[PDB]
Amino acid sequence: SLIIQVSPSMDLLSQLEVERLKKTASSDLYQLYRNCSLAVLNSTDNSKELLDKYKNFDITVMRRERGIKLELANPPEHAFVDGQIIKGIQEHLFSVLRDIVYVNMHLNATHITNLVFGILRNAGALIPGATPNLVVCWGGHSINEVEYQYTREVGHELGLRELNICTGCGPGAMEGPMKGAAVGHAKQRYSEYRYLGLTEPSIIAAEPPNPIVNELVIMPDIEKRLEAFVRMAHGIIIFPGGPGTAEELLYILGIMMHPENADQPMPIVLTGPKQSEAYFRSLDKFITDTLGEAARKHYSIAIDNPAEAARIMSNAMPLVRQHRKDKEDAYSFNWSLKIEPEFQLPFEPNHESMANLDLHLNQRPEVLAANLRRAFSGVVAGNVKAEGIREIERHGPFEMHGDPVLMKKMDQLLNDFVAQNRMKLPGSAYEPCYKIV
Amino acid sequence: SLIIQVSPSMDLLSQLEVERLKKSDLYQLYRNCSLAVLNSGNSKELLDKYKNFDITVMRRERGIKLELANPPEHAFVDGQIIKGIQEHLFSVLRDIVYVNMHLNATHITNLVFGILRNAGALIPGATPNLVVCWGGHSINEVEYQYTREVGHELGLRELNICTGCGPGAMEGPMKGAAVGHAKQRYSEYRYLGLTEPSIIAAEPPNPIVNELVIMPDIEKRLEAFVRMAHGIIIFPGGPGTAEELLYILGIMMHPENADQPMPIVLTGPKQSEAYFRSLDKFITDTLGEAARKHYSIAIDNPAEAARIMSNAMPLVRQHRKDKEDAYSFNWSLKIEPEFQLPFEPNHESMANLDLHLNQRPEVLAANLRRAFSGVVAGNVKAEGIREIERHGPFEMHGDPVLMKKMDQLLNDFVAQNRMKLPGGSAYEPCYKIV
Amino acid sequence: SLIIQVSPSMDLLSQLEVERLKKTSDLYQLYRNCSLAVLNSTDNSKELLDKYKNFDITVMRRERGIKLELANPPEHAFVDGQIIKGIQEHLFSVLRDIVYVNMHLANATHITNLVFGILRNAGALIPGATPNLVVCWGGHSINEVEYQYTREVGHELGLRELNICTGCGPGAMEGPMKGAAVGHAKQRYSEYRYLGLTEPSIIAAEPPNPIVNELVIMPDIEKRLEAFVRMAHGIIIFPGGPGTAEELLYILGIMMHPENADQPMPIVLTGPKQSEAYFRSLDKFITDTLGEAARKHYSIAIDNPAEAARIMSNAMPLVRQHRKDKEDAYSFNWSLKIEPEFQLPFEPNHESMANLDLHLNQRPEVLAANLRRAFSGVVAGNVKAEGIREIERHGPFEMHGDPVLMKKMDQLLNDFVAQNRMKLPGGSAYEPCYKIV
Amino acid sequence: SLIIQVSPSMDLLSQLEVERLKKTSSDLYQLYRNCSLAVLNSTDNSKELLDKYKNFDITVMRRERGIKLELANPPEHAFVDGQIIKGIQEHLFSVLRDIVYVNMHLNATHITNLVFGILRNAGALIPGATPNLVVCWGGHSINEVEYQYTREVGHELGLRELNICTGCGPGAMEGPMKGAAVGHAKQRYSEYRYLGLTEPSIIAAEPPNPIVNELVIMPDIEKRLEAFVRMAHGIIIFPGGPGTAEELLYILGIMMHPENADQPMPIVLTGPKQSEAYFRSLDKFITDTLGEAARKHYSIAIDNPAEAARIMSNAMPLVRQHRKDKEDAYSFNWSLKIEPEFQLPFEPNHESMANLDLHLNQRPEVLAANLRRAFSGVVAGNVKAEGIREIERHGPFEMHGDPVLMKKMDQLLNDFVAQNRMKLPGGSAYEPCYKIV
Repeated sequence: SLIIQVSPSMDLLSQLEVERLKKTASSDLYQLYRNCSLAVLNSTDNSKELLDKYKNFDITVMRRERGIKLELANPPEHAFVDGQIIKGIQEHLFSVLRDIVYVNMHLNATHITNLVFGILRNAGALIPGATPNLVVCWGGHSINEVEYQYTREVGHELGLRELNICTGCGPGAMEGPMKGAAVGHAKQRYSEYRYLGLTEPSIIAAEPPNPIVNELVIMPDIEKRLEAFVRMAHGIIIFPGGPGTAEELLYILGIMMHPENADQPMPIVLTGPKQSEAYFRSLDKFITDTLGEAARKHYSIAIDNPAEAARIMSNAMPLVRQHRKDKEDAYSFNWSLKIEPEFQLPFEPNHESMANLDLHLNQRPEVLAANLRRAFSGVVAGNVKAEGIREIERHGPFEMHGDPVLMKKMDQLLNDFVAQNRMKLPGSAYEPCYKIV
Repeated sequence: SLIIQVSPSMDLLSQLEVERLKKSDLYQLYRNCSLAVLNSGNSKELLDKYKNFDITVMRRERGIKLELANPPEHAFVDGQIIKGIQEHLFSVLRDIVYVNMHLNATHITNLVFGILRNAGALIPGATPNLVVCWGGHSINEVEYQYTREVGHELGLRELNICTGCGPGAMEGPMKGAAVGHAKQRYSEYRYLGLTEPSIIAAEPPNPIVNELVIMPDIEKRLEAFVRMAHGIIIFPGGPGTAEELLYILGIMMHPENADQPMPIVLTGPKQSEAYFRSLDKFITDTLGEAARKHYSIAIDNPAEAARIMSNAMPLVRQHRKDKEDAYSFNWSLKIEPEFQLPFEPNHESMANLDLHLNQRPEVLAANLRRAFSGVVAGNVKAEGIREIERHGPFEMHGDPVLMKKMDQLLNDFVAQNRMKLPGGSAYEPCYKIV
Repeated sequence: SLIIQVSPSMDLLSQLEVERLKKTSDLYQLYRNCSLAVLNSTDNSKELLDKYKNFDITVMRRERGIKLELANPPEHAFVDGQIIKGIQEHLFSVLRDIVYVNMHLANATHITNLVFGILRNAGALIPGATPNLVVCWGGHSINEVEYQYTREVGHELGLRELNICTGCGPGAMEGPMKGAAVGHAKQRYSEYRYLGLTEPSIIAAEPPNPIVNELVIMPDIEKRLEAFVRMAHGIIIFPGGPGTAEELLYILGIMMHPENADQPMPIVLTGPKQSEAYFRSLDKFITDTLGEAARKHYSIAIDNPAEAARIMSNAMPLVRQHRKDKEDAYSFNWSLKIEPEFQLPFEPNHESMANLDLHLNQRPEVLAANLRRAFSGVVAGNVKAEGIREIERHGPFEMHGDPVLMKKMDQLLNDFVAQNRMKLPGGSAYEPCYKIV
Repeated sequence: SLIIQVSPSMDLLSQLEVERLKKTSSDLYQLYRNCSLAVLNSTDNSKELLDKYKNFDITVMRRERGIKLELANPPEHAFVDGQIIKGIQEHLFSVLRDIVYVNMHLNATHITNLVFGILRNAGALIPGATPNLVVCWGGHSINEVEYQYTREVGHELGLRELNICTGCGPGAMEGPMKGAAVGHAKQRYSEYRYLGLTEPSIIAAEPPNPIVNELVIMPDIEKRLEAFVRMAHGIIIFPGGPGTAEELLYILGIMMHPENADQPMPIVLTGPKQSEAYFRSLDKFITDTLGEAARKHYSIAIDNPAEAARIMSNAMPLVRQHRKDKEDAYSFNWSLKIEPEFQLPFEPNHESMANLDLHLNQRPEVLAANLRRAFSGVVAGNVKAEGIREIERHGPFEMHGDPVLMKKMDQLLNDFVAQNRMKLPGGSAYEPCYKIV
């Protein structure tokens, strides 16, 4: 077979740290690490049937004289420019290894936040000396040219303002802002730029990191990745997207409506091009019809104005600075943010647990947000997660019930995603993994 | 007034160096060059727009401070001058000072060398990786997207970019390369922009240019290009790009340059095939079939253009050592004084151009170069535009076979919108072919 | 109190890592004492502490990480009212290492991996660095001729682009580094590393000079010993007292093990002309007790600084290739065999010093291991607070064994007393913490 | 010949810049060769140092990465284990850089502007840097106690983040930089600057130590002197011979200009305890010749290295405010008034020494400027090759004047002789190059 060697950015490892990543009987670790490493070599589509395409891929970790070398059997050939692996992709492979190893060397509420902290610290993601300048960007993996161009323009304007970018991984509004920021930073001579990509193992093949990401972090699960986003964020920019972006929006809004979070200054701007006005009218209406009028104080909307969204982020930075100091908190990690256990407790989407969601309009707005967060994660899981497609493939779409006022508003929004092509990367038509009862 | 202080890269200057820049001809050139870099975003009626602008060089405790009176407001993001634009201001000041503190063939080349070395543009220990990118300032979106794609592909191969200044193909590649370099983790990227005082207002440097150099004239800029180049990529363009093409092919056809390995790739999107078929034909119709060994054409393949440059870099390395030459400056390349002698285009000197097909191909190249620079001057240079206001178009004559071909090519530039950036009135020719 | 604030290399810390270091806490007292030792960079007792009873240190987790509030710090840590920047760095190194050890008390394999873990966490193990680390060993209490000699050897190491790993304190612990500061400056070696390894029970007796740019605090004497020999690419030993003899018997015992026969690392004993009779007596000590087979592991180089350094320098490619052959790291010698008689933590007290097997019918490695322990007791009785307390209320440590081994040891200990190697010379004469039966 | 190649910090050069230092332009090569030889020779203080290395030559080669130098039979003490000390390598390119600049750029304003231009080309004038440069003057030939003192002051300057500008050579020219290497390392001052200024006629007598990281070759003595005082933010003067007296008389003659009365730069004369009588005598010589008015411009500090360094350090904010007040550079003191008598190059032969006006009925600034030239001639007659050649065939330089002055100068020179300051002790005994009438 074809064998490539990869040389190292990264620490020495012990035999203890590394023996767990041998192909072995009655452990799942190697295949987790292999799949994550495979995904990184594949920056095509959004299904996890790419594991069927590269079934003869394998990876070996070697402890040698200058640290770790990796040997790749049959890697995807589009990792390669002129027979050599793009240096960014090389670095992602070591980020994979670093984070898988950390987490497995380190197997309630304080415990979870502390683990999220530890992972991020081990990754080098929390820079002690840094002034607040980190903007989390959220938006669709499946987006048209006009929306993509708009994300690039916003990225550009953040770049000019010496701001850094944290996103998820994948195509669309996950790579657009970094590409624009590449230009904006170079205009502004900002050499210390950071493009942070946060992923987890069940999502990573579906949405592989761009090699422009210069700090990849693999979180253990979706909820810990979401906690990482909101604890590192200094501002939040939200683009148009499908159910993944909705999940992320409802996560932060459930958090922000807590009374303890009322002096948390973190700006959220929903932003899009002129043609996303109808998307944003519909989305704003959904939020206020479900979570109440109270939610609207936590965000603002900017249509057709990249510089404004980025100006808002930029202007808010001294606010974030002052507030961290008032709380005796760190700049780089928001300890003082109150996240309730209903946002922290891992949700494994199957038919049973999708049914058992209390999606009724007589809850606390926070707990309802926590529930719809879970709802939208199940939609994601049924679409893109290899385990989650299997449960649809044997037992049909996930069954979902509640207040019919909410249920019909949810179904309209979900169908909007289908109609605007937000569910899937386009190339046959989408069939729901969901069923609203 | 609106008064901005800019602090500094920039060396200390003496009183002797500074005194000459006090607000006769030297202040104006310096002011106008500095106005140009503040106005990033193709005529020189941009002087009228900011008539109340002034600049003061102050010698202070840590070096040079600059005071701007009424600078253009699009240099500013949120009340602060873009840092790249600040660096351009000091690059302007560096180069005006150097040229004025110093000022045949060996004299001219050593001046060109000295300017570049003073600018820090000649990095002694660097391996060959510099691609010169030529192309139109006035190009469509498909052509523009193509330039940024090639730039991307050059970034991924760890190659650097030298270009002229301005919009269009002058900014595209750099912007693609920003992404490509970032993916490739290439932190030591170099985006060289070369300009001269007579064109800088019409074609201002993008703030993404991180090495701006100002040459004293067009001919010394063209020499700077070809002595620094390790390869050349040429996109579709107008008369300025044609000038540069004919400059290089003229040079490359000299027998003493037969061992010069420098690759030249003419490249463009699918839709540019007719452009290149027509341009390639013009080239072999004028210079001969002997011209074709000095370039190739790569249509609709950005990776191929960049692979050709990348593959050539060890060959450039070996050739420079074979000649006992520098990596960063090609001293060994032969430039005859017909390519070096500064051409001042006016009504008189345009009509006195010798443009006949009964000529040595290198002399015809050097003469066609002057013709196309003439067109450029009448379109973009303030003194050129003023001369067409006063006297009408530059007249050109010669072999009527050559005259028909030139006219067709010029007419192609007009019809493909290559003469003039959109949004004014229609282009009217600054040339008339007799 | 005189509050001096020390501003923040040093990572963000959680509250959980930090809370045990409040004044109530045996951990705080340890942290305080290490921090004060570091602030007190001209005697070798730990009634050093009793000069500074009103000293305390508060850790504050703030916006850019840890700040330190010092209450009444030693005033020779200051130059014109500002704390020396090297001492500031040492304060954070202390914090880092005490935190790391305390967060990791969860068995030969456990010892080595902890030592690996501490060093890697400290930044002491550089991936990608080729072998250039010389461990320098010698007495803390030496004369000017001996001192200038270590400084000359230091200069010769520096010219050859070699780095220095040593213990902390005065005398031969600072000499080499001061010499190498000149040597490295001539050679333009800006990436110089001067490593100082210590542990909490000895740090107050032998405080790190500010010139040490990589201070590491190991949890005990034995783990410092392992760190020395796992990191060393060469070893230079100057004349010294019981501490230097302990270290010498540590390494000779390791290197005589038959599994360690291929290990290429040089050991050079070296001193000025006047130290010939010191080495004549110590070479005789070693060969009478351990064997003629001990002698093949070290050489002796009197009065040639450039030759000691040259032996180190010429050994580097040999050490380089050997590590490659073993698929071993350059920076950490995993393959070296350290048997558990060199790892087992020895708490010197009256009972344990009595139980030592010093009989000349042993395996020569195990005799080396017991002589190691014997010499650590002498050190502990002299300069360590808890060993001083044992000596105060029970009298001197009592050792027995083969009567002409014991007469050779009594002679060698008496040489140390005569040469003022036991203790930096105070008003009263040295009284032995040891009696040989 | 043994050919050693030196690879290229330093620019590309043209054929035109290089052609002139081909061996045949004929004068220029021999000057360039001698400067490069001196640099490789970092033993004694004659200029029969060129007679030992008659087969040495140097060839400049324009190559692919800039300049390569081919050394034919270089001195072996430029080498450590068969490789040239990188400090010395950098020194060869400094020589080349400066020889080229001066000879490509061939009254009062033009001399200052060339001094400036040389310094700026060398990289010696740093934009953005605040005042921290201490000029150190002192003997080339000094005992161990005076040497150790200079190292201690150097250390104390180092601890205060001050940089050092000095002459080249042994003695008080190397002492401070070696102490500072340690003091800068304690304070983590990695951006340390050790400037050594020299000129072609003195370089072989007094070669740079490889510890000097910024070597500048000036075209003559007077231009070196101007470079010192224009860059200085403070001045320390140790005991020394005629060359240090020369520099003392330079600075004191400058500082007694009424236009210089506001210049805040401190001058501290400093020495070990045993040099008290030396300073007693020199203080008397200065106040007798120049007046009580000379004494307000310096102080004497005996046996306190820290106080000498403290005076320098505390004066920096005063120097800073003053350069702001005169709208002058931090790095280069344009505003300092230097009269042409201090600028005008003196060439010591027998006629110019005899034509010196040396009469105690003078303007103190005129008398200082003349005594400057007198001492320069003693230095030239001692160490300069063309100076020694004048006395080898016409006998000692003759000086005459006010017989009170002439006996004071006689006594001071005889003190230099008695204290071994004229010549490094261990050749033949010193025979005076001067006769006082």
